[PDB]
Amino acid sequence: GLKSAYKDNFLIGAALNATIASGADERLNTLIAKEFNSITPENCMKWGVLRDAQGQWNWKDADAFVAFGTKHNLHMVGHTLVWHSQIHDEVFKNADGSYISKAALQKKMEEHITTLAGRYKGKLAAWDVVNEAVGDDLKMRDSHWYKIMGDDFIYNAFTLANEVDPKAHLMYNDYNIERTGKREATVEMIERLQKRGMPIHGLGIQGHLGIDTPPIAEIEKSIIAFAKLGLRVHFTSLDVDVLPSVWELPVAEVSTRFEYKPERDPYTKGLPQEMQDKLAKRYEDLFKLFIKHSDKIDRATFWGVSDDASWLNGFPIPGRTNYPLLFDRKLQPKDAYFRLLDLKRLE
Ligand SMILES: O[C@@H]1[C@@H](O)[C@H](O[C@@H]2CO[C@@H](O[C@@H]3CO[C@@H](O[C@@H]4CO[C@@H](O)[C@H](O)[C@H]4O)[C@H](O)[C@H]3O)[C@H](O)[C@H]2O)OC[C@H]1O
Ligand SMILES: O[C@@H]1[C@@H](O)[C@H](O[C@@H]2CO[C@@H](O[C@@H]3CO[C@H](O)[C@H](O)[C@H]3O)[C@H](O)[C@H]2O)OC[C@H]1O
Ligand SMILES: [Mg+2]
Repeated sequence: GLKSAYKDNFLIGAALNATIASGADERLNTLIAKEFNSITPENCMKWGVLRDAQGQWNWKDADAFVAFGTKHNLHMVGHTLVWHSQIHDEVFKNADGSYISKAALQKKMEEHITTLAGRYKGKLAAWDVVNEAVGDDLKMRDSHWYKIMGDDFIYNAFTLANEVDPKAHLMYNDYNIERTGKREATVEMIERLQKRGMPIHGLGIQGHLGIDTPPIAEIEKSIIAFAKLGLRVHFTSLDVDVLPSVWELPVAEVSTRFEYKPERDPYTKGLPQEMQDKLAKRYEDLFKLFIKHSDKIDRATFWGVSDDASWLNGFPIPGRTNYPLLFDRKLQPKDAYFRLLDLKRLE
């Protein structure tokens, strides 16, 4: 499998949803053990999923995930301690809408990280400590975290995670940092936090790619730039969106562009071979680049195992039929998978 083909290069990972991590599906258990040597929880360790609005914890799924990784001796990545998404507004706000104090929020962060990173200390090899702190306008993201705490929200999260599990490989993770602009903004942020003494070991590039964009040359500049910070580079959430893109439509469509329309969902009956070919070539191009820079890269994780489970079926448009991953809806390897193997088989 892939994990073996790529053994001398980097870990090969997959995000697992709660149904898969339950271990009920023997077909998937077999596939995962063959193909992947790292796993990430797709949702179950996110603050708002693990805890309710009153802060109460329910460990069923997160424990199942860690049990699965332990059973199969898989490298496990915690995802994610501090993030602005999938987190209750109650963490940040009084019921009247007003923000709580920086001190009150610090206490919550302290409890959350001490509890969550503590429970799995030594079991999870790595943590996404902070996710998506740079906004797409290249300023710091204007989240409640940042508005209340300033950049201490980042500094404190890493410091805390490091005190709780000193052996964990701590990462900052983000999307679109493959691209000029956000790349350099991220470098500058991390640089200044590093000079402040923040513990950080790795840099996660999500790798939510389109079938065409961004180009290999852009991703290459990112691998190089982030490695220069003395950080290990991980590709954390790989997928390739093969469906009509609505990201850059004219202003008249700004609000309607996320609506379902049949023309935006052209492959409900299957992905035609010509698109399989393009998808395979795109993955081949990407993994050629990763191999080239294997000295800088610790891991390539896919954001799912097979196409049926991909979040891209419902994002950014609900109810589409996307084909972003290496295994199809019948758990069979797609052409892309064989191209990835051949890169290694043939030297
Ligand atoms: O919650 C997080 C999500 O918000 C995040 O969504 C990402 C948002 O940005 C997306 O990147 C888009 C990709 O499309 C680009 O424009 C295309 C350029 O090529 C043209 O051929 C095409 O017509 C355009 O539409 C756009 O510049 C770029 O910003 C990214 O894919 C999403 O994943 O994902 C992470 C979540 O946690
Ligand atoms: O409506 C909710 C869904 O929107 C939710 O979907 C999950 C959203 O998060 C995705 O993972 C992120 C993908 O992008 C980046 O890589 C992030 O780092 C990831 O965390 C999941 O894949 C989706 O399943 O699920 C809950 C539902 O209530
Ligand atoms: Mg272990």
